[PDB]
Amino acid sequence: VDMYIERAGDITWEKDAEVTGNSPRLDVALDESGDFSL
Amino acid sequence: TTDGVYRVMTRRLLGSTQVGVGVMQEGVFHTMWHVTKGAALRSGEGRLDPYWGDVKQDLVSYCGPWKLDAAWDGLSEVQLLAVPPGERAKNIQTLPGIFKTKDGDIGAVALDYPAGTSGSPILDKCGRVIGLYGNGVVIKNGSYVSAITQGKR
Ligand SMILES: CN(C)Cc1ccc(C(=O)Nc2cc(Cl)cc(C(=O)NC(C)(C)CO)c2)[nH]1
Ligand code: NA
Repeated sequence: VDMYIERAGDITWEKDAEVTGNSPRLDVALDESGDFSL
Repeated sequence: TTDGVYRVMTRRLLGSTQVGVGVMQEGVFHTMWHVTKGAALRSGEGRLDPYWGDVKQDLVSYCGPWKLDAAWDGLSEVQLLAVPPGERAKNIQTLPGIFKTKDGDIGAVALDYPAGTSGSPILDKCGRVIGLYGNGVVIKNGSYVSAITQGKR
């Protein structure tokens, strides 16, 4: 078995986390292979 | 098998390489199909076997059915709990955009991380997992926009 998992953290909301990224409204297609495109 | 966020690692390539990220909740490991392609996983001396998967949703669950059922409210800021290769887990807060599809609207997070970050969980203000980051599109800039990909429970 080639693949393995390592714990990286707890799943918690962090008050006063770094706030960034934009919020685009995009027109997309989802093909049978699970690829998104514009 | 403790609840939390996990790196998915392989020793097939050079050194130890991070292929992606997943979520352990209710004894089930959750990641994106393209991270593992449905392969078995090692956990200490334990082995995790795939239970459910779908290439089109790009999700897979190990040791049981998909458990994550919370949804984006369509209104509020969320946090990406990004786990980048070789770097600490880090909460990034953002307002999702939208993917408009012929079959309805999904949340979208516009944050640039390496491909090895696929499967990082997205959180609501109560800490609940509303989906996984790491399947999406490269836009004009050269930047990445991920679906908020949630399975069915
Ligand atoms: C799921 N299958 C069928 C489709 C597929 C192939 C690849 C993907 C996919 O979404 N890959 C991916 C995931 C992530 Cl988290 C980041 C980047 C990325 O290129 N990020 C940059 C900021 C540009 C830095 O390299 C790319 N989906
Ligand atoms: Na396989």
